[PDB]
Amino acid sequence: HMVVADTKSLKLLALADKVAKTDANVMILGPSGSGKEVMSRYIHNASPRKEGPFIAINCAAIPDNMLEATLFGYEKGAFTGAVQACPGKFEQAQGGTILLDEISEMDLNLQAKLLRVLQEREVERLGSRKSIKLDVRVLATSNRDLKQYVQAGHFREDLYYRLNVFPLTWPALCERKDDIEPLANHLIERHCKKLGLPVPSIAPNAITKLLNYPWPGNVRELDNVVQRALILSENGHIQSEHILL
Amino acid sequence: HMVVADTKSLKLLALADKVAKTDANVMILGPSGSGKEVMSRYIHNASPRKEGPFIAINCAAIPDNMLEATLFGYEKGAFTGAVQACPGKFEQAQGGTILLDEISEMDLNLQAKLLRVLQEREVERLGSRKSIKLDVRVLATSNRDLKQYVQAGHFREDLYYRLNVFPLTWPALCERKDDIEPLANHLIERHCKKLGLPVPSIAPNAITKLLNYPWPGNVRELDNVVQRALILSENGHIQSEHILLE
Amino acid sequence: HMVVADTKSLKLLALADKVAKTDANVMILGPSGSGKEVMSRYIHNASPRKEGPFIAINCAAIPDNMLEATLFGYEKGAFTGAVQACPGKFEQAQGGTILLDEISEMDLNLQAKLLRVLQEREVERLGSRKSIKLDVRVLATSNRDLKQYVQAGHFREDLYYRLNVFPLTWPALCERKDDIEPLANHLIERHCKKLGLPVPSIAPNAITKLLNYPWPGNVRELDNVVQRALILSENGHIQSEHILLE
Amino acid sequence: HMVVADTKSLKLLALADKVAKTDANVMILGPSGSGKEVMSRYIHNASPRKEGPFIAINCAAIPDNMLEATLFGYEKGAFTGAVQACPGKFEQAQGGTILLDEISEMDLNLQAKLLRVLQEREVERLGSRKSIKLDVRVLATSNRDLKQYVQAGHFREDLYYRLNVFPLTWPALCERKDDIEPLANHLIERHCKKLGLPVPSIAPNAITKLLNYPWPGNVRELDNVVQRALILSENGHIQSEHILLE
Amino acid sequence: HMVVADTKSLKLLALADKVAKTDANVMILGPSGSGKEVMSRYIHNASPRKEGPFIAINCAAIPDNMLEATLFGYEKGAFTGAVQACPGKFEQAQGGTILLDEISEMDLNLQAKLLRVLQEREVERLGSRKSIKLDVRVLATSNRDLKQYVQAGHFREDLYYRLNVFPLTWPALCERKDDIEPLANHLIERHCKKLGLPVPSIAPNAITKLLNYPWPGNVRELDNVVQRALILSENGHIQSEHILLE
Amino acid sequence: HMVVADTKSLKLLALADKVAKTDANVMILGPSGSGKEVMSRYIHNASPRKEGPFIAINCAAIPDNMLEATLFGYEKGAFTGAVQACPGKFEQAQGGTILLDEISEMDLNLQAKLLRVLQEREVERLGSRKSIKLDVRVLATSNRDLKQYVQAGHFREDLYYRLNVFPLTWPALCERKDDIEPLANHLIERHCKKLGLPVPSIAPNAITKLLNYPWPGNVRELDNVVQRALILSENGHIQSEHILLEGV
Amino acid sequence: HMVVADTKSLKLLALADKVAKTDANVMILGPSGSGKEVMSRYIHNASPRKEGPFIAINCAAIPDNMLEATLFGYEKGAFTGAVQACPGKFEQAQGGTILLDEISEMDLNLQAKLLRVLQEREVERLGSRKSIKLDVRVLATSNRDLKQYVQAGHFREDLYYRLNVFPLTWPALCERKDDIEPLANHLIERHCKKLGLPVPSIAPNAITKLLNYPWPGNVRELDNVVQRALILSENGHIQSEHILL
Ligand SMILES: Nc1ncnc2c1ncn2[C@@H]1O[C@H](COP(=O)(O)OP(=O)(O)NP(=O)(O)O)[C@@H](O)[C@H]1O
Ligand SMILES: Nc1ncnc2c1ncn2[C@@H]1O[C@H](COP(=O)(O)OP(=O)(O)NP(=O)(O)O)[C@@H](O)[C@H]1O
Ligand SMILES: Nc1ncnc2c1ncn2[C@@H]1O[C@H](COP(=O)(O)OP(=O)(O)NP(=O)(O)O)[C@@H](O)[C@H]1O
Ligand SMILES: Nc1ncnc2c1ncn2[C@@H]1O[C@H](COP(=O)(O)OP(=O)(O)NP(=O)(O)O)[C@@H](O)[C@H]1O
Ligand SMILES: Nc1ncnc2c1ncn2[C@@H]1O[C@H](COP(=O)(O)OP(=O)(O)NP(=O)(O)O)[C@@H](O)[C@H]1O
Ligand SMILES: Nc1ncnc2c1ncn2[C@@H]1O[C@H](COP(=O)(O)OP(=O)(O)NP(=O)(O)O)[C@@H](O)[C@H]1O
Ligand SMILES: Nc1ncnc2c1ncn2[C@@H]1O[C@H](COP(=O)(O)OP(=O)(O)NP(=O)(O)O)[C@@H](O)[C@H]1O
Ligand SMILES: [Mg+2]
Ligand SMILES: [Mg+2]
Ligand SMILES: [Mg+2]
Ligand SMILES: [Mg+2]
Ligand SMILES: [Mg+2]
Ligand SMILES: [Mg+2]
Ligand SMILES: [Mg+2]
Repeated sequence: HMVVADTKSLKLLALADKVAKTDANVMILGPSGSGKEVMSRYIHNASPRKEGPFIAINCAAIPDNMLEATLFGYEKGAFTGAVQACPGKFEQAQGGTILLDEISEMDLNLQAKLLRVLQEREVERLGSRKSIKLDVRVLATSNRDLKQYVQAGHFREDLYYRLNVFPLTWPALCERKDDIEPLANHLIERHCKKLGLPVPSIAPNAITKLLNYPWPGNVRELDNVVQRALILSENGHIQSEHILL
Repeated sequence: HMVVADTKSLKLLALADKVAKTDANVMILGPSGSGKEVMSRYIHNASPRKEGPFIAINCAAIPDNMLEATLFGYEKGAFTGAVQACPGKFEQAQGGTILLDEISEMDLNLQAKLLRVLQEREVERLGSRKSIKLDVRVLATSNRDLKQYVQAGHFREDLYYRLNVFPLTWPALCERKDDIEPLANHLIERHCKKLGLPVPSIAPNAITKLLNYPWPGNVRELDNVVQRALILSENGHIQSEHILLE
Repeated sequence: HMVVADTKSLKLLALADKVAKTDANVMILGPSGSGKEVMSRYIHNASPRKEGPFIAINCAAIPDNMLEATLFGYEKGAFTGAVQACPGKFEQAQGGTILLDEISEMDLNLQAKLLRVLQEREVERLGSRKSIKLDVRVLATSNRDLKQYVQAGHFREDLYYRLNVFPLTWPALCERKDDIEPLANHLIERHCKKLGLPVPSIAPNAITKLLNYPWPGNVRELDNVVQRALILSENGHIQSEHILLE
Repeated sequence: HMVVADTKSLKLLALADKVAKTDANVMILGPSGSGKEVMSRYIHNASPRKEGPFIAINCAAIPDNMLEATLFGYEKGAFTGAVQACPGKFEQAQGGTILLDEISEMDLNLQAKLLRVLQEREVERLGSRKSIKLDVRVLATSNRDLKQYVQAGHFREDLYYRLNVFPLTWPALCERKDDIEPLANHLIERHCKKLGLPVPSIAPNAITKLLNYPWPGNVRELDNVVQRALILSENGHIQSEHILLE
Repeated sequence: HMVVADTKSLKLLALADKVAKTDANVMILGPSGSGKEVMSRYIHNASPRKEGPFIAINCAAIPDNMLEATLFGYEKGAFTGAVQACPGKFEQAQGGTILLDEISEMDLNLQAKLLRVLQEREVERLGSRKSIKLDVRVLATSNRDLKQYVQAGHFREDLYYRLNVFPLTWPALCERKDDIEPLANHLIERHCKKLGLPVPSIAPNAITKLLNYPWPGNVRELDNVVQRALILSENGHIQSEHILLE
Repeated sequence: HMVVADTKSLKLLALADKVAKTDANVMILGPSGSGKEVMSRYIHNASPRKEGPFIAINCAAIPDNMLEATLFGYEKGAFTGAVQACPGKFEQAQGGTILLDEISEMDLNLQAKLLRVLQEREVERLGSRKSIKLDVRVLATSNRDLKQYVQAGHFREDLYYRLNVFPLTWPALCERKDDIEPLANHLIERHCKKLGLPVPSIAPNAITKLLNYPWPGNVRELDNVVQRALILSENGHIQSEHILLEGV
Repeated sequence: HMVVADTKSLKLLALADKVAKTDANVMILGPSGSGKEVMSRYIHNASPRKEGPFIAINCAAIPDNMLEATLFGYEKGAFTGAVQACPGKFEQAQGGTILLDEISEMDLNLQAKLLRVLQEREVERLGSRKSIKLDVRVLATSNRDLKQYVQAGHFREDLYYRLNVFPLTWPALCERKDDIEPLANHLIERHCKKLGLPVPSIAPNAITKLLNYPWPGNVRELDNVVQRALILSENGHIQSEHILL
């Protein structure tokens, strides 16, 4: 469930609803913790593939450099430690959507293979010469500017244009201030639902405190402040702290 | 299919037509996304070999450092990782055309080997002294200035001459604006036909917006702009953006 | 047992009691030797998991680069050296508390692995695809500015926010001086009980000497001074030394 | 066959004919595309050894660092990868001529080996102790200044003298312009004969265009311009291009 | 046997007597050859562990890496070369004292391991998951300055405080000139007993020569001078030479 | 055999005759192509060991750094590629003379082993433990100043004194012009006899041309010029080429 | 046989005589070609161990950096290439004297191993746990200022003192020019005896040449001149070449 109240955010929402009906690649941009991931999940559920699989892979969080292995999958003995066969992420997303979180940090080599997959609608596992027809909708996410990455030599131009037909950008939280109260309430309800507890309320004062803070860490940071506030138990007074904790 | 409308592109088309009749090596130049690939396909379809195989190998996209192994093919156990025999690209192009896409990414080592293939009209697979006679027409493309690439010592001179007997160059898309509107109509058409959507038209004011943009990314960028316009939806108007998305 | 006497430490204590009640990640900050480890054990014992296991891992003291192996455990064969299967730390801390001591020293590869565990509440050993459900409360300590570490690119930002919902910070000893005497007495006592020696007191002049020193090393340095003083012998007078009375 | 018309070339030719009659080492110099290769072939055919084998090895074109292996041959086992025995090029050249194309690319190690072969008129394969008696006339070419190479420490002086008893140098094409018209016709003829067609002719206007170009690529570049002209089609006219068009 | 005569040394000996009876870690400092080792042996004999083993391991004289191996011990096949099982130094020191000579030279890695042993009073061999309970008194010497080493990033702070509860420091020999005559006689004596010679005396004038020299190499240098004097020969008489001739 | 005509070379020759009679190590010095090699053979043939083997080894010409292995010999196993046993150059020179040509090129390590052999008069092959007794006279040449090379730390001092009891130095060819014409005729005759041709003479103006050149490559370069001359052809006139210039 | 004439050298000789009688470590210093190894043998023969073994090892002349292995000895398979057992130089010195020639070029690791052997009077071979009791008198030479190497960090201070209780230093040949005529004569005799030939005399003329030369390489250089002079056959007469000609 995605909270949208600010008029810039409704604009975003209506853009997203448009692409979500289609099978175009969606590039979801925005600063840290600004909600790129809930947007990607929103588009899947808004899309005609809603009932199909939703597979995510964070290319910025895959240790041991198993990014290529995770993506394409592999056969037993495709490399050191390949002790078994293993389907790629694309295989799991058949008939649904795949989310490439942070394609920016994918290496050039891997970008090449990914491009071919996008061009061919096919994929082979590492160690395999057998092709697999894909019916997969593609979403991607980036924290960097891909254009600048292309200009800087770290990203392929052709891969760029393919992934960026329809880019969606979250404004930073301080640019869409009307989202703050609705978001704050949501995060409170969220957390309290988890713990069987009834949701408390937030003092006007506390709300004001939340409104006049620029939120460098955006909605992630807000969520942090909200959870903190609940520990200083259930309400919302000046139980909000940002930078004097 | 290749659209041509601008009289610059017609002169180019005319040149391609001349050389396509022959068996000469064709080098196809031009900026990124200007149509080097679709040109090379036109030359094949125009040539006496149109019914033969068209094999493309993109040196600028061959991952895992496999350019050599892909080009020449390999026998089983020719290197660590070669679990099977695999014919090279020239073998596949037997009786038709091979396309060496972005040959400037080829290192001096492989350049030497290619030169020998072009000289002897023969190739051997890695791990084999079996000499395979070829009848393969050669096309190539480059995003780089091959001439200066030779002077910088990254490309062999003798190869450069074998490859540049008949160079064809695409103008950047903004140097040939009469191509823009028929290209947009073409891109829209093929996108819609692929998706199975009825194909709409572009409003005149939308056409104007497209003509007064320089297209840094050329036809590729135009394709991108046009697919974006379609999503914004069917019958383009001011659903064109390039720098002001917002 | 944790000695608290200065009003700063009392405010800190009351905050600890607040989070202990909950299952929230607690981050413990403060200079070297200021009590971060004992505060961790305090929170576990104040928590409803106090009857459960307390498991500690000093990420800054795991030699032979076994920090990953120690945390997650490993099947036999997982790496050259792994002669046996071995349970990870999260495993041992099932139903209780794990303490991540000096978590800032954990590299970015490991940090990502950890994030996964916090996000999923599941862990697999090195060399295994077997996911193990965790019911484990997390505490972490750092004597580095984790906010700065994120800015230096040495620390994942998302990991940071997950670990810093409720940061608790020990002031340096020199800015909670009402802690100094009770601590000195505490350290003396526990050292003497341990050694089976009678425990002596401290003379007022020695107390004044302790209060007027800045404790660069904090409570650890105080413990040092006390133990040295006891060697010089029983019933401390100015038998205190720091720099330079030696 | 070799086209000679300029008096500089004719002077070359007379010199070439003088050495051809002998068994002297011959060093063939001059810029790129100026005919060093076709001169070496001429000398061999003018020599008493013309019925004998003619063996070229281009040291600047042997991929994979197989230069040592190619020249001396090898036995199975000799080096990792050598799956079989292989005769060297000197062996093949028995009773005739060998052409060491671009000797300046040989490393000092190989140079020491070449020197011993020249001194002793025998050779061993890599991996073998059997010396094979040689009766082979040596020709060589360089694109680089070898006397300079010696002074820069990159070429052995003793080898330099053995190989340079009689150096022959091609003038650049621009400084023997009487060659250009006959070469161009020879090249048109060459291309046409290879394709069954009759030779076209060159309009006086086209000749003049050819004559007032400096040919930085020498005869190789001229060949290029000739073939391009033939694709542009069969009666040289304004079908000649150099650096403004194609 | 340790000779003490200067009031500074006597102060030092009294402090030594105070720590000897305790189990406290002792750190012994001082310039080179100033008697750090003999103080170690003195503290042991003065301790209630006197009849216990006295084990030394100088980390500044251990050939190869090893050190970790010789300190902790190893099982067979614990690393390339470990051909037999070997007891560690700590193991050997059971019930007595271990002397970690020049601890400054341990790398951070091994420091962490050492730190674990001190905290836990347990050691494992390289290769074993089996920990051995220790009852070992610890001594250390260093040539470097440890606090500066800690500030340099080369020595762990926690290990430092643990090892440095009671640092004992030898003044340079020139700062305690009353030790010189009895040391001179003691060294002669011990040298002559060992060689089975009568022990000579030192003439008053030779004593003056010894007192008015700075002793850059302290007692070691003195031993050197005194052995030299004896070669020059018996009852010493301005048979004393220092650095600067004969 | 050796051509000597100039006053300086006759004196050098006389010095050679004195050592040749002895067993002393001889160091032969001089610029590139000035005849150090032919001087070696001269000393061997003038020595009482003339009937014995003359084994040479050019340390500046042995490919694949198999210098040490070639010197001392090796047993099957000593290193990889040592699929057989092989006698040393010292072993082959038993009863005769060994020539260490371009000895300035041995790495310091090889110098050490070389010193031991000269010290003890014994040699062991690589991978062996048996010392082989030696009766071998030693000759050495260098392009470098070994004195200089010692001060640069590239050449052992003790080895230097052992090899330089009696150094003989060829002056450059331009410093001994009376050698030029006898050499040129000797080089022609040698070349023509080998190829089975009549041997031509050199016209006086060709001699003159040859004398007024500084010969930076010395006798090697002379040999070169003279072989070029015979190709341009018979009875040498000014078919003499030197630099650029560039005739026929 | 040593041959000493200059009064500087007779002082040297008297000091030598004094250490020889003892078992003290002797450090022999002096410029290259001074006679350090001549003196080391003189010390052995003057000592009570004169009937025992005299084992020399040149640390600056051990190829294939086999110095450690040569010193301590080794068992089969102690290190690749060690196809057999081999006693150290200390072992074969048992009951006599070892000479460590050029001990400055021993590395720090080996120095530590050397210190241990001198402290414990024991050695064990490479690849062996068994320690061999030693009764070996130690001599050593150095071309370098060891004190300075200690200051430069290349030589252990503790080893330096153990080895330098009694340094003997040769003056350069030019500082003790009375040695020059007797040494020259001794060397002519030497060389003539090895060849089985009558020894000739040197013209005073020639001797004067010998005394007015600074002998940069000392007695070894003088040797070269004398041998050279004799090739310019037998009767030194200004068959003397140095750096005049
Ligand atoms: N519009 C929204 N409605 C509801 N929850 C939201 C919204 N935006 C953000 N959140 C929540 O706030 C946090 C934002 O994190 P996230 O969706 O991961 O943003 P992000 O841009 O992907 N961060 P990252 O990729 O690490 O730079 C998550 O806990 C979301 O559940
Ligand atoms: N004249 C044309 N007619 C039709 N489609 C065209 C034309 N020119 C370019 N395109 C399309 O534009 C896109 C760009 O790819 P391509 O045309 O082959 O350019 P390119 O020069 O090879 N790009 P690159 O090699 O990556 O620098 C493709 O989708 C082509 O189909
Ligand atoms: N409030 C306290 N009550 C009792 N003991 C304390 C207290 N504070 C510190 N100590 C003791 O003094 C020493 C301080 O150590 P510790 O708790 O490890 O601090 P730390 O912050 O974790 N040091 P570090 O190693 O830099 O991470 C230990 O012996 C503690 O047991
Ligand atoms: N005199 C000539 N007569 C006929 N063809 C010639 C002549 N000179 C050059 N050519 C042709 O020009 C081209 C280049 O000649 P080539 O013998 O390769 O010169 P090159 O100096 O060896 N080139 P390179 O080795 O790369 O520096 C070939 O096609 C030759 O056939
Ligand atoms: N007080 C003392 N009484 C008797 N002998 C002493 C005394 N001090 C030093 N020595 C002797 O002097 C020498 C050097 O002493 P030592 O204990 O080795 O000093 P050190 O400081 O530990 N050397 P180092 O660690 O290398 O700087 C040894 O021979 C000792 O036995
Ligand atoms: N005096 C001479 N008599 C006869 N032939 C000579 C004479 N001097 C030189 N030569 C010949 O001219 C050439 C000179 O070469 P060489 O004798 O090898 O001199 P080198 O000093 O050893 N050259 P290098 O080792 O390269 O510095 C050889 O071909 C010799 O045979
Ligand atoms: N006093 C001497 N009496 C007799 N022979 C001497 C004397 N001094 C030197 N020699 C001889 O002259 C040479 C000097 O060499 P040596 O005795 O090895 O001195 P060295 O200082 O050890 N040279 P090195 O080890 O290479 O630095 C040898 O040939 C000695 O035999
Ligand atoms: Mg993300
Ligand atoms: Mg391309
Ligand atoms: Mg800690
Ligand atoms: Mg060539
Ligand atoms: Mg010590
Ligand atoms: Mg030579
Ligand atoms: Mg020596």
